[PDB]
Amino acid sequence: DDIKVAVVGAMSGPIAQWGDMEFNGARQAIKDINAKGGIKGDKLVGVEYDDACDPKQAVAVANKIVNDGIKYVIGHLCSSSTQPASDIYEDEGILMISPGATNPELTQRGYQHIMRTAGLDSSQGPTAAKYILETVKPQRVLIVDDAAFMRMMLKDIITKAGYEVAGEATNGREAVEKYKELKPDIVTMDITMPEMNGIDAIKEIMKIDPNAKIIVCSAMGQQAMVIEAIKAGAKDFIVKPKRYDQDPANQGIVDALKADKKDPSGPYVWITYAAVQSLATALERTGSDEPLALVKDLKANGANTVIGPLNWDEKGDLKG
Repeated sequence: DDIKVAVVGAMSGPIAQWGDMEFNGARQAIKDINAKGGIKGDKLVGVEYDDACDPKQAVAVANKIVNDGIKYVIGHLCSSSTQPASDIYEDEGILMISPGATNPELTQRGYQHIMRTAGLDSSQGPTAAKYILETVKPQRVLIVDDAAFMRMMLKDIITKAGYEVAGEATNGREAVEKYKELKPDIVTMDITMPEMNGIDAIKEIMKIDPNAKIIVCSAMGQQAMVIEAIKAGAKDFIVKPKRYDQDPANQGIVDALKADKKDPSGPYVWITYAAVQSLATALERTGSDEPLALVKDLKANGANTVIGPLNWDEKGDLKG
């Protein structure tokens, strides 16, 4: 009667600090769901795997999950690990909901067992630090952000991982002055506040260097400005999500994570929690064990989660 659910992420390697978030949220969601009666009396059982956000290790984990007979997978955490694993899950008829894969090719191959609770509106994750360690090689970074605490947080993460902080800028004017003086290999630029004038700063940098690598960070609702940044020459964009830990409806989970001395501010805590809730919603609403029926139910009816009401299109991507 037990319902085994695989949870796959990075328990080791460079992406480990965000994998800790994923497993913390997944564990708490399974605990909370079982304390509410599980799935009509049936107990959810989490089976945790470590792919180290490595493509080869992720394929071994996917084969291990297939040999275990597990039908539902929450994962993986990184795009380059979730993509080859999703081929195996789709071939074996295994449901897979990823809380971290944001590559576009994941949901553009007609796969009917693949979903995700991340990457809304082509966003490349909630944090720029993880995107940097996962996508780009160690090089000289120019951090452009008005908030000084956001710069020190990003600086500490990439410096420990072998990256170099060439300089820091607080507004769009200084960002151009710093790009002239330092000529960095990559630029991260938060364009949330209007005083930054990020779009104008991108164009001014593009005039100096047409091959500039600029990664922009934005907030919810700034979709139109994000397209202008990419049109101006930006390579990719990060959308900072709403602080779900500050939602008063989520206070009980915040309290539960704090009692375990776990940081509840991480976005992957709630994105992974939402993925578990979505699977539990489909299992309870349909009363079916078939992954295809569960995915079809979620695409038709959605689910209420700790990150808000979720809905998916026919390809498995979030909509709204």
